[PDB]
Amino acid sequence: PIVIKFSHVVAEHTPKGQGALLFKKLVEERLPGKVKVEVYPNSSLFGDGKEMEALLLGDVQIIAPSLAKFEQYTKKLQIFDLPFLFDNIQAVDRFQQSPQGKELLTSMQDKGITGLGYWHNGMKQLSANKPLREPKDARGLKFRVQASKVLEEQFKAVRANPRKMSFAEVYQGLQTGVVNGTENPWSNIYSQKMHEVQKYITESDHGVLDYMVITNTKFWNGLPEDVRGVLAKTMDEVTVEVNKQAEALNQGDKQRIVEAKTSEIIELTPEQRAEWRKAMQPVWKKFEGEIGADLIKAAEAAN
Ligand SMILES: [Zn+2]
Ligand SMILES: [Zn+2]
Ligand SMILES: [Zn+2]
Ligand SMILES: [Zn+2]
Ligand SMILES: [Zn+2]
Repeated sequence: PIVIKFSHVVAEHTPKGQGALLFKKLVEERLPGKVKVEVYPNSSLFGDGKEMEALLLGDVQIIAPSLAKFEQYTKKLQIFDLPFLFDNIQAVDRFQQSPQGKELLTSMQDKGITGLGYWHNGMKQLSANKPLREPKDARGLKFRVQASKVLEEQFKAVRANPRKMSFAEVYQGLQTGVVNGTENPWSNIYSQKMHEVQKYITESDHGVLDYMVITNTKFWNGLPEDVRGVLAKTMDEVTVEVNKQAEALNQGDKQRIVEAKTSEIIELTPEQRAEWRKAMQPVWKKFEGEIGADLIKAAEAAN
């Protein structure tokens, strides 16, 4: 059979982990003996920084990186990293589905990559070993970020010291004090046990963690036309399922963190959240030139 390896860096009981397994389940039912899907979670095949290499060589067929991890291949996806750009997952969804949002799926056409769809995870929450209620609370802390210039600027804006790290290394980074805070949707906190080394989690919803499911164009366009049709339709069905259940998964993980009895959850007043917004929103100006001032304008319209 045609082998499709789906590699990713998250745990199985997460939006992306379930999505990859659902894709395997449906494809193997619909193309019996014609296509086999092998899923490699938790960086078990390829980890951060290395997966793009594998995809373009042909060592893996589908990956789904965070939208924040494409700056070296395109400058447009950085729009999803801008803090407080989207108020909720609804706005995110509306932008992704617009003509401009869909054109971004081909933003890496030149580099031999085909965008198959957007998968949601959820809004990011701040965590640290001290309560983060107001921007000043972050001063002097070391925060792990994904490999994004936008996210680095976000923390520099609150006088924190950002450190780019691969996802697989974050728990150890926090436990050893190399970093002392980070940002993550609830599901990544719980599934990587980061609540065990982060005493305070602030429900900031200050940015979005979402993915682009991608493949190698030469591989994908090289498939038998009939097989590709079924795979594309099946991926679209999986996207629906992932996206409808992501928020609920994250809420389940928030509750599992509460039940774990390791951390305290800080709720922000609308006013406190407005303070974070005022401190971080100036980062948008630094990236308008690369992203496109008009592209950013449309994203606001989605709100
Ligand atoms: Zn379950
Ligand atoms: Zn959606
Ligand atoms: Zn850095
Ligand atoms: Zn379902
Ligand atoms: Zn759950």
